[PDB]
Amino acid sequence: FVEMVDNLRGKSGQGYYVEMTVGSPPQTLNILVDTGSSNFAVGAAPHPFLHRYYQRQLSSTYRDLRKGVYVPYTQGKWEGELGTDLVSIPHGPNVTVRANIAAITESDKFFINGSNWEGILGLAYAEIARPDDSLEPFFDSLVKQTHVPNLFSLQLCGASEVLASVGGSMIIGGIDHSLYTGSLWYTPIRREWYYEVIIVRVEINGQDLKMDCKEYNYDKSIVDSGTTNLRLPKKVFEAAVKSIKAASSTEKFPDGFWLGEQLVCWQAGTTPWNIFPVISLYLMGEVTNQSFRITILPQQYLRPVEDVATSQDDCYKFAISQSSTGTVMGAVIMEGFYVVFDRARKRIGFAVSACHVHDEFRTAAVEGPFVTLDMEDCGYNIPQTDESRSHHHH
Ligand SMILES: N#CC1(OC(=O)[C@H]2C[C@]3(CN2)C(=O)Nc2ccccc23)CCCCC1
Ligand SMILES: [Zn+2]
Repeated sequence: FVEMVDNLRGKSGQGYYVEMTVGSPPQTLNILVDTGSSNFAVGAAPHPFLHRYYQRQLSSTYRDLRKGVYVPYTQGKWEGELGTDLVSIPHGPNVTVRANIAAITESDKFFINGSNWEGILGLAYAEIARPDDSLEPFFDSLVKQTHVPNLFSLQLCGASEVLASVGGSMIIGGIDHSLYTGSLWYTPIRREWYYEVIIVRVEINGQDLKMDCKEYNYDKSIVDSGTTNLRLPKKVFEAAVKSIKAASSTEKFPDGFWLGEQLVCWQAGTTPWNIFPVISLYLMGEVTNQSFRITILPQQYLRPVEDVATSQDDCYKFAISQSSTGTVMGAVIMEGFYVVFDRARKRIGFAVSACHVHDEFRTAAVEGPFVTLDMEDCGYNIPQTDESRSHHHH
């Protein structure tokens, strides 16, 4: 898997992407790696934020499926035309697949200026593909058409006129032992739609937030590489920010800082990391009544941004924010860890990443087991709409 190491790039806060080729002859494009969605979709018409885009008509192996697709996210949306073509990952497995591709013809608040990606690779399950679960996701096609094992793993590595470059690895088809240290701990995938997990306890510097554990998973908790922040349900966000504010209270920051909308700075090299607390999320274990914890540092949840004006200073953005759509374990969380998406065994593994940023006193940690007795159920059941109910599934 050495040829897949360091195959991801991007700008801090703007997504990690992998190079792919679509079509014959191959058109090269940079594709956002997104475990929070299930479509393969590529810019296919001019846009102010795209250098280049997919030209269906220049590919001898394109086949039009004569069907449109509309995809709205909580933030951002796009539409396009469905088809299939030949697809490869140059710094990936040595194979070519015929996959579904959505050629994006219109978009809004989707493409990111300066990000250097032109599409998205949705690595989650068919159940949330658009327009429905009969549009086979890319990874499913890869596994079906080739020998590739039904697993992939992600190592996202954290960081004056441009945002910092970042690197990572997407290991397709297995696990590379150079990318982590210590033990790999797995949490069950609750349901194969998103990569949904269950958080059973949250601590901030060793202190339990003491919420009903359903609040942590209201309305779901998911691992999404394409979400940049750690995003927490309103109630949890507010408890968490109250505790982090308390720990850091020698420093009085503006409200904008805690809303993720304003940088705070210190003289080069003098950041008082030790006044910010560690956050531990306890995830359900493979064994009943077991859990293990993943522990992240302020070096993960404070994102570095070099200020054009005060470039003499180390400045940071707060990269935890409020959610109304569940807990999202985004790139902030993932930057601590080597994360194994073990679709074959319906589980997600975490180990301490060999590239996580830390300091001389504290480290991002993956530890267990921890045991409850009569561990209550922490999962939420989403209200079922008539629209959703009426769908058939043949
Ligand atoms: N909506 C949603 C969620 O994420 C997604 O659907 C994908 C697409 C994403 C980031 N991950 C998004 O949302 N906007 C956006 C914009 C550009 C690139 C990637 C994305 C996040 C909330 C919980 C459900 C899943
Ligand atoms: Zn029917």
